[PDB]
Amino acid sequence: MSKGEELFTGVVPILVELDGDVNGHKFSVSGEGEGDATYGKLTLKFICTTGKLPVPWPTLVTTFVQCFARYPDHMKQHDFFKSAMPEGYVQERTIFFKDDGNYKTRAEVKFEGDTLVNRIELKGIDFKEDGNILGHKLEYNYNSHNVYIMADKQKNGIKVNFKIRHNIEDGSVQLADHYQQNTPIGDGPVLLPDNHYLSTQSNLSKDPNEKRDHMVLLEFVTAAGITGSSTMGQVGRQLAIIGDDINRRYDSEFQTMLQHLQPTAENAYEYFTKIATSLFESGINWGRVVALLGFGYRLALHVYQH
Amino acid sequence: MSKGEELFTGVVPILVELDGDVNGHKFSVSGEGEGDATYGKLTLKFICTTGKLPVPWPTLVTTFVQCFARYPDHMKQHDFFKSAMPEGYVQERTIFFKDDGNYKTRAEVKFEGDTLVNRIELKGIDFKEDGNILGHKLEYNYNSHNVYIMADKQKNGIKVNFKIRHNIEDGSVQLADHYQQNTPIGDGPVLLPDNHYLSTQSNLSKDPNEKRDHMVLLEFVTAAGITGSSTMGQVGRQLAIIGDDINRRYDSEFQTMLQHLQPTAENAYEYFTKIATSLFESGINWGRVVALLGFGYRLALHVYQH
Ligand SMILES: C[As](C)(=O)[O-]
Repeated sequence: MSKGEELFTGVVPILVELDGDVNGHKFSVSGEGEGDATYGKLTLKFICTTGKLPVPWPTLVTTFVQCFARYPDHMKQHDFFKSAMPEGYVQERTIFFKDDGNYKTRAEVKFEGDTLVNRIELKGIDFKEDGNILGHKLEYNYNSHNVYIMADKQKNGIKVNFKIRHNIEDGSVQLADHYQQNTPIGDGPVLLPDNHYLSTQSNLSKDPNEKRDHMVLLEFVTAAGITGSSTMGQVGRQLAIIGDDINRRYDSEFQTMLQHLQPTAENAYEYFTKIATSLFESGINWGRVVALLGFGYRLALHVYQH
Repeated sequence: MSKGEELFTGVVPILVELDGDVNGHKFSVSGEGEGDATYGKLTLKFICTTGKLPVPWPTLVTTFVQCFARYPDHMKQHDFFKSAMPEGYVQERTIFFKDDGNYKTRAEVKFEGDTLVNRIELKGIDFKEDGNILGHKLEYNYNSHNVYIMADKQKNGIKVNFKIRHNIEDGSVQLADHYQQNTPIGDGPVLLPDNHYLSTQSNLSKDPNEKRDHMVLLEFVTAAGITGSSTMGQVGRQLAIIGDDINRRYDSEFQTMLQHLQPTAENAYEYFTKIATSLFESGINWGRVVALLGFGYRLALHVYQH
């Protein structure tokens, strides 16, 4: 584990600032909320302080603080985001919108007193005015995605990528390919993770009281893709219980089958093939494949002996 | 072996009587010939003693003495038919002609002096008037079939079934599904067999000197299915019955194991290795190796497809 992990034991208040320029359109956004890393829960409201948002709100969702992800106990040595605190880290992204323009972003995430703050710059270029983005054709919703993470040892951080699918109004999808890197601000030791991912569920809503153009954003974030030793041990013990049952119930049967069949080494493969064929001609399912496997095994045991 | 087995060491003379009713048409048939169980050979001539046979001769072939089957030496303890002699046995059949009527038959087969006699009653119902049986559309020939035999421990006899394929003159086929049971008449000890079959070749011809409506029937009958390659069909059927149990009993558990384990393609082999290690730490036997293979198989399916 790390020391920064300790800053996230409770609910942490969050502030966000963003300056944006997409195809020459400028805009600013301010955000507030709270993060609860213990339960991988994130609550945010954003207001555009410069008028109407010039791009659809959903395209800013990935841009609008992965240090709040819930890491299971067996994966806590892979939480780079919290290990880099409180000094913080820099988050850089390039987002390619298929058949359209791209965003580039730079963001500083660090503590300021008790508050986690995220200052962001965004420059978008090459967007078609008829396109999904500037044409405002995206639906006000969000799908779940996996955020895949790798260590970037030469840069003392992590490399990240994922592919967002934005629902479009006619029923189609607009892809946004995210390439991301996160670099520590402090000179202290951070944690480099094994490959894993963040599983992310997001929800977009409105504040009925809010006069400005805005977005209410709720996110659930959980680390996964690494399975602990306890689960592997557990599956192993299940298989053993199952294997002992299979053995007690069927071993002598498979043995007498081979006794009657009297295979030699020269006819084993042939016998096996023909047997597999009349078994499977009434159908194939998982258990039948397993019976054929146990038969194959006993067949090999049988020819190997003698 | 048995004592009744010794009644068949040489050539045995055969008499057959049949009284029949199909859809109200009555008729009688008398038959004579010889059986030589030593070489699995059977030679019979039948005369309709009431005029023209109201049904095609091929449909009566199976009804017209399996104690003449050649049982190979390594299988003679599986010969229920001969173990029941001379006291004899009762053979009952229901024969379903697909898309047509059925035959019901009862037959007593026993020695009387030096002669093996077979007395039979046959009743057919629900036969279509223009159909293949009453329309006399079967060809005068016969295919080879296997007669599948299993013990019937509560009835102290055997259960038997098979499916005959009758060639029809227009080029189609008429299936005749046989269900059969054999019950000892005497109180002597009979042989109850393991599962096996009789391979039956038949030929139908005429006597050029016979003016009455008649059939000459030659049959070759040999038992197999106990040892060697002839066991392959049964082993497949066993595996299918077993595979289906394994599937009913464990398919869902293996699925919930893989879902919880969340293997990726990149960690699949490692997870598998670790799983194998905690399984085998309590021991190895055949059933445990089978369970591991079953897990491995479903695992390769899960990752290879995603
Ligand atoms: C499962 As199949 C099409 O080989 O009977």
